[PDB]
Amino acid sequence: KCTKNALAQTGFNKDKYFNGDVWYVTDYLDLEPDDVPKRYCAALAAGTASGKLKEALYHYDPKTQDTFYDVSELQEESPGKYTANFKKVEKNGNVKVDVTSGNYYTFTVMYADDSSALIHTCLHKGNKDLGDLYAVLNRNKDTNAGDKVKGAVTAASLKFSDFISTKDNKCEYDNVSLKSLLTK
Ligand code: HEM
Repeated sequence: KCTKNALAQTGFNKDKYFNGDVWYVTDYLDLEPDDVPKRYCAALAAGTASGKLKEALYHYDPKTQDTFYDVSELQEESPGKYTANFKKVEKNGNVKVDVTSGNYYTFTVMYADDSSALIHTCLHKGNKDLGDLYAVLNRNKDTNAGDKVKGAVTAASLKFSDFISTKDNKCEYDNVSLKSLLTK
């Protein structure tokens, strides 16, 4: 199951966060880890297009070189708290899996900077919690978590030592497609 108490950042700035730029996941904490291990890479670009909040996701498996994209229209449940109804797409926006009722993830921006963030995400595929995931984002894929985001982790009653770093995961990102998917 998932957490639903994750508290949004007080005085969270949307304009800065949803600037249409790319966020890299430098570290994460998966409360519900799979039986089969898989060192992953992920990035996202959150922005505005056509008058709506949009988010584009990217997942990469270095080992298999497998890549998958997603694009969702966001609905604000409260500033910092969002619900995303995703659609799996080709890197050019061609839909592989349409939006579906049982399909959506929700996330909370627990802390945000000009250069870093801490989010809580809860993914549901086929209406069923798939577990809690906590991520440390950064606008730069090479920066280690700063004192501020780590304070935020602590403030949420978590342990950063429990976070896994995607640093030497041999990641590769497609920021061009990530940003362009924003309009799809
Ligand atoms: C930045 C936050 C992230 C968001 C918002 C997010 C969102 C999602 C979404 C929407 C899917 C479904 C794609 C589809 O089938 O169309 C997915 C699948 C997946 N993600 Fe993430 N994800 C994030 C971070 C990560 C990280 C860091 C890992 C590494 C632990 C991870 C591992 C996976 C795996 C293994 C799948 C497929 C599992 C399944 O289909 O149940 N994700 N993610």
